[PDB]
Amino acid sequence: SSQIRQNYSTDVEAAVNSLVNLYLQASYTYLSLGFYFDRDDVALEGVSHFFRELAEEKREGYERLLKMQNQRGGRALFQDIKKPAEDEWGKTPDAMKAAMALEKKLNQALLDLHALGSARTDPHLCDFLETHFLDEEVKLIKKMGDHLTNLHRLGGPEAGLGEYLFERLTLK
Amino acid sequence: SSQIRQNYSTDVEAAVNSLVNLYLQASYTYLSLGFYFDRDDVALEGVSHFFRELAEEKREGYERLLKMQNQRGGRALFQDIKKPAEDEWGKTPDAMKAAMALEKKLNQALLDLHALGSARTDPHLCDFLETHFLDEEVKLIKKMGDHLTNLHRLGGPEAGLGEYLFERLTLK
Amino acid sequence: SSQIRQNYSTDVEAAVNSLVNLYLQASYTYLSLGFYFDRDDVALEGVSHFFRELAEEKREGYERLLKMQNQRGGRALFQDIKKPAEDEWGKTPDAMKAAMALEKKLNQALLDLHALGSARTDPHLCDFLETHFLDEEVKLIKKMGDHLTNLHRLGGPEAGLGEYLFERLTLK
Amino acid sequence: SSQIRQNYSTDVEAAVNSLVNLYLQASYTYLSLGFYFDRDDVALEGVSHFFRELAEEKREGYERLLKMQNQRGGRALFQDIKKPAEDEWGKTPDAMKAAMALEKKLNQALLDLHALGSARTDPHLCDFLETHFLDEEVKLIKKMGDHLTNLHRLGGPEAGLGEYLFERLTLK
Repeated sequence: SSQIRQNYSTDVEAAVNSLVNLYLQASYTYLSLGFYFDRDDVALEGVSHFFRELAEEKREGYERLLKMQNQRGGRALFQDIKKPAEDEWGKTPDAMKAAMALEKKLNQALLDLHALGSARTDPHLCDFLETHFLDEEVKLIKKMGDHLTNLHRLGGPEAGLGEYLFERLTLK
Repeated sequence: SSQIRQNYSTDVEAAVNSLVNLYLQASYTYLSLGFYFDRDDVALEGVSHFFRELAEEKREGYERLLKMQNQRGGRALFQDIKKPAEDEWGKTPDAMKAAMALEKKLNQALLDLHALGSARTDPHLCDFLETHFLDEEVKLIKKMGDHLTNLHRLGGPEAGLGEYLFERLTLK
Repeated sequence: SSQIRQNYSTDVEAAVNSLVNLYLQASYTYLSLGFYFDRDDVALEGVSHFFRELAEEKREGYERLLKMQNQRGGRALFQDIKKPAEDEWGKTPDAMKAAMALEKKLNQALLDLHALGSARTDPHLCDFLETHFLDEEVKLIKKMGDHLTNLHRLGGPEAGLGEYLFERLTLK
Repeated sequence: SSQIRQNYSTDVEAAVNSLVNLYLQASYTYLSLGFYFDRDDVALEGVSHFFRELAEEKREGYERLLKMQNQRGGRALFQDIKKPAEDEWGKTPDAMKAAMALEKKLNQALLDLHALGSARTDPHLCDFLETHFLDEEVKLIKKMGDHLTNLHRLGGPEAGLGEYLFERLTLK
């Protein structure tokens, strides 16, 4: 089919399309989180801005995945981007838990894709995910673990005060 | 009658004078809030500065309305600027509620004036309110909703602590 | 209900959620187009870049609609972003024609939302769409009509030499 | 024997020498292409420049491989650089096909060497090829596929007009 396609299996192409849809779902979930934390009755500009940046980073994710899909002579196959798991994300700890669960799911899908690249003997896929993704998600899951631990120390009956101090002093 | 006055009804002129008096009452209410929060027994330089800026923004409001009133060949019919509703504004949440109620009243008077401009077929009034006022009030009522939500999560038995964290970390 | 929400009907909120989903589908369709024109067997860097710009401008669109949805005390409700209607976009005229059809649909949904804002007497919605969207679409549908007229003018016994010169000299 | 040599098999050393000879043949083929497209009866200075830059990039390639061969305590063994496959490269599509086939052969030799490095458990070889070669060849085979697709759209009876417009507007 493609003239440039070399050592790029149908499984890796399909798993890259599946991962693109997953980064689109994640970017859309971080869009939903990012605008939920900007609701007037949620009002956490730093938590909004944090997920607005994660929506951008997951977009740089699907865009660089699609750039690689094209560089490998794969076809970008676009499935429906399913709606985010919640329309109301609860408090900042609950949303940061959902964000971590999502990012650990993306990191799982990357690790599954890297395992598939290793099984299909695709060095360029392995390099590309190692270069742009596996360290990005590990740094970001660490960052959200730092956030979750701070949000947990800021828990208790004082959680409203703690949620505010988290947003004002950790989130820019 | 005025030589420049075109398509500018007596109702729109009178409702612009009524709205000018409302923005004057609003600046005067934000003057009262701004200096109430600078009282030694209230002592919130950031809440004071917030309402001091709103007194200025409502003053640009009545000044823009008076600029437009004169640009349309209307007459600026001034009236008593009635005293602000409270002599003492209570706590920062209570004051921010009175402020958001005042901006929702001003936004109602803009929306009523825009409905009157639509009924009297006055495009320039509609443009002027849309350009200079309706977005300013919607942004500001959003900003006050954000403040009220933060002041609400900062409520409970720690309310004195939360009230001053709100001031230093939001209003700076 | 929201504390800040004033003069913002459930119909306008729902039509803004519908238009957000439509601007999301539009950005995702421009993602499909943008990465389709970067396929090795399509290879039109300026047509890919043109639809990457439209994906970015439709992303500014749904993000700005969501910022407004929040500023009005509306709740952003997120639906599935339906798959982008094609994975194979034909030649540049076929794609530019699908893009202009999408943008005339998206401008229709804006004009319908503005008609709904006019019917619900919502000046701030009218202002917001007029300021940020109705001129965005008219400039962009004009630009795509200009592109389609040039692509049709460049239609011929090859089509592909004209299509290359379109990408090289208009989209550059 | 080398004092620094660690975890660097005789197969990987010999396959790095074989790959150096392929990058030397590739530079020599891009020298032949580069000077053929500057030939007076060919006269495509942008196509000549494109193959000169590829002769340089494949030289940066064998020089990196030789620097790495030395860093690993391997011995650079130099074989004859076989003559490049044609004296006459034909039209720009024919030459770009010979180039894209040559980069697919060079990328195959990288992938074979990476498979050998993985089989010999050589992480530094894998890192080195991933860092400096596998992405360079994938980007370059993509770039040549983009060139070929433009050169095919610029094909048909128009032929020489398309060959000129390719060189003038893609290879500026």
